[PDB]
Amino acid sequence: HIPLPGRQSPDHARAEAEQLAWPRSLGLIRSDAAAERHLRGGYADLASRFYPHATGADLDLGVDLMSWWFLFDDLFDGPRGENPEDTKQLTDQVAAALDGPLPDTAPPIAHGFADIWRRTCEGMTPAWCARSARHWRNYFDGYVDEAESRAAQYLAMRRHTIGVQPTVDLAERAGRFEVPHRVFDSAVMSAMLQIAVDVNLLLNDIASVSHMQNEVRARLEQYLLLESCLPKVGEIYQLDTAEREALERYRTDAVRTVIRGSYDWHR
Ligand SMILES: C/C(=C\CC/C(C)=C/COP(=O)(O)OP(=O)(O)O)CCC=C(CF)CF
Repeated sequence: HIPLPGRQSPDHARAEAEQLAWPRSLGLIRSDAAAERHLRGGYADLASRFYPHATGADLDLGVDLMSWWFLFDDLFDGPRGENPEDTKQLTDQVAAALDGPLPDTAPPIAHGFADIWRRTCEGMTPAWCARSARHWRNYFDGYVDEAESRAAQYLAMRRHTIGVQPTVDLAERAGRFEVPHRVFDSAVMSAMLQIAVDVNLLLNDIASVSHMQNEVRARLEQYLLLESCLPKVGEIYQLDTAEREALERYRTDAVRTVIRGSYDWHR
């Protein structure tokens, strides 16, 4: 039960046909078998549903983030994912791209992230990049915390490793807009983003138990309640005409798409 319209970028065919060129050029995919395994994931299709408002190079950046993220998560399914020290050793080299240029000795997965992070920040305000860099560190730090494992207790850990916030951040960059920063920090928007995080991880774990389906139903109903409060929220923070349009873009092209896009991709 998701009362949100399914949407997909009109440039999804070209983005899916060219998805392999970027990971091959950064050494993330080096064999024809690895390429076919990547195409079987449908990651470009997922990006076209997360970012239906993006075409061309903007959508290609969304495809690359999906390609990089699943290539990154697969590097921890072996013995390294069980040892938290080796997990932090790799995430530190990736997260170092948020602090400055990476040394040439960095693994290819690190140079890949740096290329994505460089394109994510172009054209965005300095305060937006600092906030988005902060969101990545929260994911990497939560990735190390989850590695230190070798109902409410699992939510506090999975809410950072589900990666919804860095996905939503790219929708702003892909749409070339920024939600008003004081509205992002609002209690209403935080509750909406918390719903988008909780629903995404509940749907991903589906891969006595009907209690989870009703939890998704309840949070989606609460999400609609919070959406109706946004007009009054815009007045509380004294939004102008352009800021209200950016807030509307953020609601439809970033938060709504990250909830509906994951459902249509899993199904
Ligand atoms: C919100 C996003 C995707 C929808 C939810 C998903 C697939 C989250 C991924 O959770 P995982 O712990 O990596 O398990 P999985 O590899 O899917 O078996 C984009 C982030 C992509 C990731 C890929 F790993 C985040 F981990």
